[PDB]
Amino acid sequence: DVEFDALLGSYCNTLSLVRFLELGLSVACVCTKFPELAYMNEGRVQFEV
Amino acid sequence: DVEFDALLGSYCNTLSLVRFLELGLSVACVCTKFPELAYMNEGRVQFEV
Repeated sequence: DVEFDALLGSYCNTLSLVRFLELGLSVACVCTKFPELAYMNEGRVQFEV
Repeated sequence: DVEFDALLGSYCNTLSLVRFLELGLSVACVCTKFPELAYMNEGRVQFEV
């Protein structure tokens, strides 16, 4: 008697990487970066009308 | 310890300027200018039909 078992095939994914600046939605953002933020208390913006 | 606050940006408007003679309504007038209006008692126009 000759018997055995087998693997047949094996399958991974490939994850999908998303850059945010690719999205259409990135229009709404104005993205600037502080390297140092956590030192900062309240921030401000001034508007004249 | 180090902390701070910050101004981020300052935003004005720009006042729109409107010439009246730009308007489609300017058709209705006939705009002439008296340097001295205040010396005029009743003024007149004459129509013959």
